[PDB]
Amino acid sequence: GNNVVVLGTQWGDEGKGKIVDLLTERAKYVVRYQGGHNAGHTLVINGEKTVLHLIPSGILRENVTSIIGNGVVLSPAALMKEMKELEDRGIPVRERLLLSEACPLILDYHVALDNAREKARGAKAIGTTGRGIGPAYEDKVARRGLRVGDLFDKETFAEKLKEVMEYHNFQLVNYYKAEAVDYQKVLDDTMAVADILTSMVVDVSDLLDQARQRGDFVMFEGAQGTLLDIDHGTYPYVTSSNTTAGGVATGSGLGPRYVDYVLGILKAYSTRVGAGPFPTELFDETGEFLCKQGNEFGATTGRRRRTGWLDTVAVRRAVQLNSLSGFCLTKLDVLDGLKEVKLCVAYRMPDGREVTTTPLAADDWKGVEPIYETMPGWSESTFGVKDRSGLPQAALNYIKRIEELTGVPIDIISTGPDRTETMILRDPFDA
Amino acid sequence: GNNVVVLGTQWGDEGKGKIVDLLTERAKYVVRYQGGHNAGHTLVINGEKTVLHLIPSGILRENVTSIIGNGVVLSPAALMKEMKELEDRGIPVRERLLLSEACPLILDYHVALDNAREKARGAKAIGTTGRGIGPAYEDKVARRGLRVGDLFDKETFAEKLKEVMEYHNFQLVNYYKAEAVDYQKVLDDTMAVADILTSMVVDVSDLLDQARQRGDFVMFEGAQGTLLDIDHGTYPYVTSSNTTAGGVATGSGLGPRYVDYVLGILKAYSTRVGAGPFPTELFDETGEFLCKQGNEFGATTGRRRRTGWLDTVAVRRAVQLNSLSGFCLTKLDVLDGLKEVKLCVAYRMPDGREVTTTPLAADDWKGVEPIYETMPGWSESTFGVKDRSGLPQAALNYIKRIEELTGVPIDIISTGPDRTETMILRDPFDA
Ligand SMILES: O=C(O)[C@H](CCCN1C(=O)N[C@@]2(O[C@H](COP(=O)(O)O)[C@@H](O)[C@H]2O)C1=O)N(O)CO
Ligand SMILES: O=C(O)[C@H](CCCN1C(=O)N[C@@]2(O[C@H](COP(=O)(O)O)[C@@H](O)[C@H]2O)C1=O)N(O)CO
Ligand SMILES: Nc1nc2c(ncn2[C@@H]2O[C@H](COP(=O)(O)OP(=O)(O)O)[C@@H](O)[C@H]2O)c(=O)[nH]1
Ligand SMILES: Nc1nc2c(ncn2[C@@H]2O[C@H](COP(=O)(O)OP(=O)(O)O)[C@@H](O)[C@H]2O)c(=O)[nH]1
Ligand SMILES: [Mg+2]
Ligand SMILES: [Mg+2]
Repeated sequence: GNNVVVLGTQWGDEGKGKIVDLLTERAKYVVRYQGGHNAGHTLVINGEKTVLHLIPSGILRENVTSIIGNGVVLSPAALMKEMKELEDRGIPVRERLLLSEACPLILDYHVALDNAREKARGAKAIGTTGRGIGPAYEDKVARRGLRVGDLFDKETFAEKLKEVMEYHNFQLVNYYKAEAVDYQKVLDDTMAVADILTSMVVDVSDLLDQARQRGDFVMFEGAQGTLLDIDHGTYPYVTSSNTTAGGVATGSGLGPRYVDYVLGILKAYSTRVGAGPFPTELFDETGEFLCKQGNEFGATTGRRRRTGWLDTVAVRRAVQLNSLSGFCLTKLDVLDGLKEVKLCVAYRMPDGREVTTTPLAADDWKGVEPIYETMPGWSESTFGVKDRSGLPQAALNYIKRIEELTGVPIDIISTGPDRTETMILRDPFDA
Repeated sequence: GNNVVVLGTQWGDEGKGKIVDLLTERAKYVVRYQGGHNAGHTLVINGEKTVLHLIPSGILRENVTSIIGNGVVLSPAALMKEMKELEDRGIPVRERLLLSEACPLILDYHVALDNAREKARGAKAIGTTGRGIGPAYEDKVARRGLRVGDLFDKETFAEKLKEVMEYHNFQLVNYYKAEAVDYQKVLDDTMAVADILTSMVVDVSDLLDQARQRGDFVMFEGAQGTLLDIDHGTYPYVTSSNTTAGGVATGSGLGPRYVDYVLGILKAYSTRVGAGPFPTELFDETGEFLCKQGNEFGATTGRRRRTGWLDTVAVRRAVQLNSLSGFCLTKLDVLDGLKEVKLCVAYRMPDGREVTTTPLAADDWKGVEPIYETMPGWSESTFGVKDRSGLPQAALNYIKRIEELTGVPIDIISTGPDRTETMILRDPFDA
């Protein structure tokens, strides 16, 4: 298929960035359609490590035009810092990055509000990345927020910003008893980069429609993961955007009937960083092992991630919400050496019932217990292996079982962080 | 196709409800996926008129199960009133209506906030329907809002509601200098119907996936119109939800790859009710004529709608955002008698450029002027005509021109309000 979507089937950090960089060899465009700079996608080419946050993962390739769709909430400060660090590494960002004028802006008061609300939550804190993501989406839905297009008229932008900030400062000071945000600082900072942002503007929707008609290869890079979806995720312990495949359309302008192949990124075990339900969470030595061997630490905040076994019940939910075409199993190599590997196949509900579907809201996960299926591990190393043949039999059975429990084929298996430490059993573009 | 989506290509009130009722003869399910009770969809069967707002338009048919997906923001008070009025007319609503526990709730403070914000806007007022839609979507995105699922634990629901209302009352009283909302009134009212709402709950996402696998016919009924989209519409003069086809997935749980046919409802002329850009808006006698002959008055608020000529530039945008498969032309019959009919084919920008694409944000429409193409009308009546043969040649040319300028076929033509005053040139389910 020409239009391929890459997204996380779990709670983020499944290894989307790597797969995007690897697959954009044959793509003309790569599009981010939701989230903002809370995302941290790691790329490792020949040992060199790049960590992107806002800029699409196809930025290192000269043949690809990277696009930030309207679904993304843009921090002008975050972008400039990312653009700079990349330009210093020989990446002509400005030559390959385009963006939507419909993208809402994340300004200082948004970050302030984020911290304030989280402090007001106390123990019930969501555990946001503190980047002002949620507040920026609120201003959008409330129809009071500023977008990239507003930068086009600096006179009226100052009028609009003045009004919005008046509203937010009142609540910051009066309700949250916090420090007000300086209007002039924000006005100066933003205006000091307005021309750079507006020069990269393009009608993303029309462009994507033309690419579709020309048969160009387009890749949509997802942020966060399915269970963090604002609608279908573990509310309220979720991100404020739709992380599921439907977000591709609302966040880029591409008609849903043009999504050809949806590739779900699936890690061999599970992780979650921030508050919220997590049935297969390990607290023992095997947990510390997965964390240590997997190097599980937030690429954006540095928080150590929670680890656990693969949950096929939750994954099956990701299969249906996204109409997954195939999977890309990652971090198989971290499972090396373990005596046995488990995989949750059902949930025991607090009332005694054994279910095979997930609850929705966070409160409904409260007493859920995972029902495992134990499988033999392998001591042999699978790291860097680029052929099924190099995989121990136990690894192959583990892979086949996942396919069995899921009903979706694993088309790509990743065995290391480097771009080349992979094995594409099937290319989504060819399929 | 089995999964058919019906939505408005303009600014709402194109005649979606009628088409839904008419096409659900062969459907098992009908799903609302966004909006709330701001919608007013009229159905006329054998002269009897039904106006639904929240309940899907397939409610009059015994063979269809009506579903309110998670994308809909539900007013418990609006639902009860609608359910009652229908049950009095011999419609066993409770027997055929199911709903998502993920639907956010619209309570009294939401309506209060809506009125307050609109008064604070003054001249720049959006012109909302005052049903608390926007505020309810904000609470959702802010992750502080209550959902149907919360009604399941009345003890903790009172705790949650208390917190949220504390927040909103402070701003209502202190910032907006308005009247506070009584917590007990809300708590009593809501709790007085909790058991009715929770008894209708179903895991919509899983259900839709099963229907897909069984090959059941499913129809998605859209609310509002494309240009009112929160992302792609004339921001900030828009509704707070995604009215475009991508909203089908985020608002129901259905994977985007399963959308088979997207039918766009297209009125023969244009209307808009509320503030905002409208290039083809007529202010003369022809405008008053379209309004009068079309009976253009808000089905929800009673506001008289603004009228104008059909805008193919704006419609072409709706074609791409939704990946439209075909159109359903409605109200052709209102054009009867007119000497000539125009249809905007391009825009003259304030700087002199002639463009064929629409601007995005409302501020960018400011000086846009429509460039028409005049066509001969017809004095002969087309009302109730159920065969192309009964259509005057000028009508057929008008229809063919629209197809020419759009590149999308008109598969259904409506010639009157009654269910039977139609002509299906092609059924989306068979196509
Ligand atoms: O916390 C970090 O450092 C991130 C986590 C990435 C996934 N992720 C988010 O981007 N946001 C998260 O979703 C929830 C809402 O946070 P926010 O509103 O900031 O997006 C929190 O759990 C927050 O941690 C969330 O889980 N890195 O792992 C990403 O490389
Ligand atoms: O105003 C009415 O009586 C409605 C208008 C239906 C279309 N429509 C909406 O439902 N909302 C509208 O979108 C904008 C935002 O309003 P709201 O936030 O309440 O949805 C306003 O222009 C509002 O009028 C809008 O244009 N009826 O025509 C529907 O039968
Ligand atoms: N061992 C191992 N590490 C991997 C593999 N694929 C990706 N990674 C690493 O796992 C981490 C994935 O988390 P992150 O960078 O946040 O990924 P993303 O945000 O989902 O794209 C990165 O540090 C990668 O270098 C793999 O197959 N094996
Ligand atoms: N004359 C005429 N009226 C129609 C036709 N189709 C629908 N209508 C009427 O047009 C109005 C459509 O607006 P509304 O009821 O808000 O439709 P919806 O909300 O888009 O489904 C209704 O009052 C219908 O009875 C048609 O083909 N001809
Ligand atoms: Mg990450
Ligand atoms: Mg209506």
